[PDB]
Amino acid sequence: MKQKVVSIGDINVANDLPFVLFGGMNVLESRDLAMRICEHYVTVTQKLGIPYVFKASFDKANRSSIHSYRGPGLEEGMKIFQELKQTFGVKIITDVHEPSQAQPVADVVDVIQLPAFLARQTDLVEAMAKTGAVINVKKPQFVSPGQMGNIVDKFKEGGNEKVILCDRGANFGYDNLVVDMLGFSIMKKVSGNSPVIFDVTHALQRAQVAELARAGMAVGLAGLFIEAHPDPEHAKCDGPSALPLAKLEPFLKQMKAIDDLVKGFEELDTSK
Amino acid sequence: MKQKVVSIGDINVANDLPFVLFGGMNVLESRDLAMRICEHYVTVTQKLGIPYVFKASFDKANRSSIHSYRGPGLEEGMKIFQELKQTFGVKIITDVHEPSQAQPVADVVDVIQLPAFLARQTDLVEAMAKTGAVINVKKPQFVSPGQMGNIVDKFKEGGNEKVILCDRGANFGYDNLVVDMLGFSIMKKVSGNSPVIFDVTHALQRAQVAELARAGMAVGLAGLFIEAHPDPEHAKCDGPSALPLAKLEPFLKQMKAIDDLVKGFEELDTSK
Amino acid sequence: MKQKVVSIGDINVANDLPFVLFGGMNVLESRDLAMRICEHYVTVTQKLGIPYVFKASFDKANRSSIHSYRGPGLEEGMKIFQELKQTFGVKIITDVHEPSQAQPVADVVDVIQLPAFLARQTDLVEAMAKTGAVINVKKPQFVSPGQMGNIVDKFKEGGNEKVILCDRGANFGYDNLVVDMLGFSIMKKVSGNSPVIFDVTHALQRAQVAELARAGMAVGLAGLFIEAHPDPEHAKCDGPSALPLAKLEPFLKQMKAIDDLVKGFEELDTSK
Amino acid sequence: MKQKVVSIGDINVANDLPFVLFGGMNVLESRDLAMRICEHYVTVTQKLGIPYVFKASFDKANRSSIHSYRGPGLEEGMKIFQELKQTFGVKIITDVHEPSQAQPVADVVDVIQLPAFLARQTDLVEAMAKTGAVINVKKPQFVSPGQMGNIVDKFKEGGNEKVILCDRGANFGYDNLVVDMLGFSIMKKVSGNSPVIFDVTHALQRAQVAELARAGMAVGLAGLFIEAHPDPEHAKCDGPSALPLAKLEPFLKQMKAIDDLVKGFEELDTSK
Repeated sequence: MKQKVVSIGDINVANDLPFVLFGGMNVLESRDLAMRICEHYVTVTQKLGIPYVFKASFDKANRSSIHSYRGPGLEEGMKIFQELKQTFGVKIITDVHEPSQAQPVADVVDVIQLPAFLARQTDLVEAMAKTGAVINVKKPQFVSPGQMGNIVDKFKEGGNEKVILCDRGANFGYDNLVVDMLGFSIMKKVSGNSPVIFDVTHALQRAQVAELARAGMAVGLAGLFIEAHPDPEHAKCDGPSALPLAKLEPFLKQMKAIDDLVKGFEELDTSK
Repeated sequence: MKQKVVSIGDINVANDLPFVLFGGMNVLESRDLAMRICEHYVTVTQKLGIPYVFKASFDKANRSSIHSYRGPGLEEGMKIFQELKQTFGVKIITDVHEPSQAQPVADVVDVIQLPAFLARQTDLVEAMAKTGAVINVKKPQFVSPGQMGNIVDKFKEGGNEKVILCDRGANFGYDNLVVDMLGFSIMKKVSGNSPVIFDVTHALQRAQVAELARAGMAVGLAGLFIEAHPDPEHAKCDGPSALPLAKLEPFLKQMKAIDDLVKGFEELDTSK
Repeated sequence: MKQKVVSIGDINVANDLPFVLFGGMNVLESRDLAMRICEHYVTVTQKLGIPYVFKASFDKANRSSIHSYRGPGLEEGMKIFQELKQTFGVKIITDVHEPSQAQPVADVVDVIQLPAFLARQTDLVEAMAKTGAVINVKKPQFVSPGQMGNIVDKFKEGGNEKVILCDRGANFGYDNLVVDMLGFSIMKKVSGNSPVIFDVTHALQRAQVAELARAGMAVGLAGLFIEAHPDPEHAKCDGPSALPLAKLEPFLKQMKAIDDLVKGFEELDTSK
Repeated sequence: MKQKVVSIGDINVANDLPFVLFGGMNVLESRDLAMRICEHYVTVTQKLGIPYVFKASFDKANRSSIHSYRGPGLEEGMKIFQELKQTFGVKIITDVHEPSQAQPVADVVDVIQLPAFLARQTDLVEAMAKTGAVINVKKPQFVSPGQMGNIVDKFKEGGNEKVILCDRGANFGYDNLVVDMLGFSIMKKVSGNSPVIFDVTHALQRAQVAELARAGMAVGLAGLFIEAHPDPEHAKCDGPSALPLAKLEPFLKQMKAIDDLVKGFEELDTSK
């Protein structure tokens, strides 16, 4: 059984291919920051030899208080990815929230993204189904790994057949998430074997980002989604749990050593 | 400690007042159906003596397949509640999904409603925060009962201080919901004691709608949300689990006998 | 469909009969305490009109530190229930832990009890299966409500067909319990409709013992298990959460008003 | 921070040392089977270079029906490990259930074992606390990873300071288990850094035994517990999910490649 490949330009994402990193930051605070962050990634990846798709959000739909930092905005956010593309030559992956934002961003960026909270939103999906651009469905925390068929189906119909599934853990009691390492295969299966990626930073609402990233990779994955910040501490807020830039490399060496050791194993059948 | 009252016209919703029923149907299939359903409710309530707010959806945002029954639509759906208002003289409660639908419906209906999937959507909330109409926040299944403060806060700010909290269970493992009967007080507390209601039919993804409705009511609640259909069987699909019209009355007698017996108990303190 | 009755002397426990209280204390600290506690129960029940089966533990198998208060012991504990029986004329319900303690206690007490931790212990069950005395199986927190068939089966075989099922909640994430109010019927069903009782104090690892007891009773139950202490505060430790003696009555009035209102309802079918 | 070592004869178990396999079978059906199984392990380990502690149960306390295969028995079971020791020269690890079985087995075998169901059993623990032999505490499914302090404490007191912690997943809703890969560090921590091992076969109530074993090992563990059977199919029953003997080797190559790649990584700090 072969894996479905979903190519993002020259990059080919797929469950049996070496993992692709969809690194980056959470929100686009300031280009001086984006630029620095994305600068460090590019360098680290390039050096270690890892495909990459810088990720960042230009909009914040579910923030605290109305009087909060919405975000650059779609019209000002998009202009930033512009500069980063030229200056660095990397792919941009961003999340849309309203059915109208679909097409605009589709041009500007390589891989768009569907938020879990909305995963189940026909109008927004169909609008993304149009564009035809690479789709990344974030697996909602309140949905089992085997329900990811209808989501991919609802995209096939929309004329879009380039989809990646992102897992970020599941609810474990109140205010808590646990990642089911068995959920990754159950997702490959029901999705025609589409690419499955692990959003480690977002599955961790710590000095834990590593042990948890190793377990994910050892399973064998198409990719890995993560976020980092120059100063996690002071800047700490809530939602995800960013990785410390200065640790990117020794952390990515961890993955490769795993993603390679495992990515080249003789198929095993514990089934019989 | 007194309870916050949120009046919907002549109706006053509140945790220590007799429960209000927000009955109705799931979607607005056809007026000949709406009319029949709402006809049976009105009669049954009126007879037994229960405040009531017919409920129905004119739009379906998260349905299966793009080629499915979207719904009447906002422009054709609203015209229906019109006729039902005059013909019956009951309150209308409906759910909006896009920040623009806010105001239109605000006029047409008494109590609007915020979907859980979007509960965390500032733009849509703020747009609902404007209208100033009575708000009903559906407690997401992936959020603990004590997180319902920020939601009510984000509404106060929007200039809207008329809010009801609706509980519909919490994730219990994969593809399953359990209702925490302790969640109701933890919600009254963090919400300035705003009204809390139980969506029994939606907390049941059966011959169970009753035993589960009794436990909810015995706790003591501001209200109760439910849905019924003339023929649950054949029409069965998915999402909620409608009540059989023909059983409304013997089921509502159950509640009153509970909601009254409990609603008039001498405050008890097991605390000390 | 009629309910299986399990009579404890002159007392008949059963799902459609008025609820039986299996009140009491946690451990047998001192007779001066047992006597006081059991004195207050007897009086309160007798007065309100409720069957009763004083409960207490003479042994503590899973306590903290080896250097802790084991408990009176089986040989000294049993002597206490002796005095209480004569002085008060009430039934005694206690838990055994080792296959040998079975018979001794069987004489001394009316209703024995099987701990959840051991629920799955053939030797201990079979030893209890012998005695022939009334059995009370505590539903383990890590076992679904529909697995309670094998336990009752494994008792039928042992020649014992007098069994009650006690529910005390289920694991909800780490260090937490939620009570599934739907679990009670699923238990009646698979157990030939044997009596089902709710251990409210033990399902609460508060000023919550009441709201949670009302929901349980409103479902409709054969009985109710609870524990109380003169001074919950200072004495507070861990395991259960005792009720304040001084609140027994106003709390039991709550139940009767529920257990009676519900226990005499016209059978309802939300099924069709 | 160094790890606590717990040596079983010439074998040293510890979180930063290469993983130790505690392979074997579930129950001791027949020596012709034990011998075959243990024969295949010994050979495979010896060849690949892995410490090993054959495991098997001589007693079945929580089986179905009283009329089931109890097991060889303590007096006949122990005689078997005898023969296997001489014939193969491997360590024996077995589980005891009654406070009296403690010492007898302590002689006969290298590493004893405490069942989760009883994890919280002072008398049985203290009896095991005596013997002084290597202890293996099975982490109950209904207990969080940070509660494993009291268990190790209750053993220190008993005069026994040679303990290993075994994780086999946690309850995820009804009748289901999920393994929290973050639970392993939280266990090292509260246990003075005692050895932590993963019972993969028992955390799986499949063709999944592998992907799940890789994630566990990639975290970094002191050991790994597993069970295999010549013919998993036909023999299938319930409790665990045995590995197919014929797949031991290609499955253990998987682990070593992981346990070695990870066991020799430059300590990383994602903390800051």
